[PDB]
Amino acid sequence: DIFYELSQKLIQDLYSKIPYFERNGIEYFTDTRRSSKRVSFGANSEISIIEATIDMNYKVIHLPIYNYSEKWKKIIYKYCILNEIHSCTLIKKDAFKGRCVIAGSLIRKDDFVLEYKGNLITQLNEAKELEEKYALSNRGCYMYYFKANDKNYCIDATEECLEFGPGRLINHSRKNPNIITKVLMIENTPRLFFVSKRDIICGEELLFDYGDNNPI
Repeated sequence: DIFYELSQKLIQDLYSKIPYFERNGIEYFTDTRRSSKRVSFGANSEISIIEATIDMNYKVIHLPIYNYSEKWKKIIYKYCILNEIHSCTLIKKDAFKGRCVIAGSLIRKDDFVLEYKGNLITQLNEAKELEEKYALSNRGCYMYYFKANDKNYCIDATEECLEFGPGRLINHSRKNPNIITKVLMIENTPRLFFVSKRDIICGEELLFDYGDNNPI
């Protein structure tokens, strides 16, 4: 499916960051032109911390950010969302656990992991009808209902579009999740993303508790 094409994009991403991992003694998994969108930061005085925090050549979060204030984590998250920075992940298939998403290298606590990408649905009667259609067709359904900015939304990531990334494939755990969600309103549109709850080591599966009913 896209499962194989996505797995290759992720492997290629990993390959592009190896020189940076090796220079910095960071464990990773084994088995010319440049710019930033003006909308991805605020005042020009934010630029210094961003360029020190994120390596723009390899698109990695170079410095820890769990020590940054709320203001400055938001600045970093916003920047990663809009310039497509993400943690290094990989997909594994298996006869036992099915598909899963693992860390391709260390994910420090509070790092931006991945955006939960899909089609954003703002009318909930459209979402419920979509839900019924997927069930009737015996298709799976990767939909994420949430509340942000006092409004109800749904992100439908069911279509197998490479652009959605591997966020939608993360398995569920209430007992042992290692990521949580956050939302940033950017240009009037909620953007839903995962951040790590702690250091996630290389090879370790990403897990999320999909049952949290509270607002984000």
